[PDB]
Amino acid sequence: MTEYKLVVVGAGGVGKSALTIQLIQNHFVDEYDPTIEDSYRKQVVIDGETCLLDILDTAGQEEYSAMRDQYMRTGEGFLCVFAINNTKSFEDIHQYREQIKRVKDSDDVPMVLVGNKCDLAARTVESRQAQDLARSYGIPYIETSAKTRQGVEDAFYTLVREIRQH
Ligand SMILES: Nc1nc2c(ncn2[C@@H]2O[C@H](COP(=O)(O)OP(=O)(O)O)[C@@H](O)[C@H]2O)c(=O)[nH]1
Ligand SMILES: [Mg+2]
Repeated sequence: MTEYKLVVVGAGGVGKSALTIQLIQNHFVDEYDPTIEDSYRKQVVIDGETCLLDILDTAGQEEYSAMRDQYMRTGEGFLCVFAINNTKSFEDIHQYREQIKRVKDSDDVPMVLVGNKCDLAARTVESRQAQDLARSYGIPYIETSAKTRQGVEDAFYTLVREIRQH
């Protein structure tokens, strides 16, 4: 069976939780955890052996840090969400990919720069400049929008595909 932890991170307001719960319960949630810090679990068979997928999401309440540090050292998959409408998510990926290298103390994670919220808000982040951002780190690039379940499949699936082959 084996199990994997989807260490998700990427700005606050990109749609990272509504995206996770979507693949699980399947339902566009406007806010199913505006301040909750619980781990989501959903087991399925991704053409393997029923690999349990324990997704991990953040919240933002308080600001002392503690489990986040031990989350980069425990989990391994990095779904770096980034909304392509506000742009602050892109600048947030340029720093969240340094602390992960801090914890593991290495530059070779199964990172995954996924752009969410591409179903609206004029494309502020085209796929060209974004293609050169992830291409430099050797990480896969994808698009996503839980508002219509578009791209959500290529994100989660490609995530377990990078951790497995690794
Ligand atoms: N258009 C669109 N907006 C989204 C999507 N996911 C999240 N959002 C926005 O983020 C809010 C949903 O709350 P939440 O799931 O907590 O967002 P997160 O905390 O940033 O992941 C909504 O008000 C949406 O405007 C998505 O797939 N499409
Ligand atoms: Mg969230």
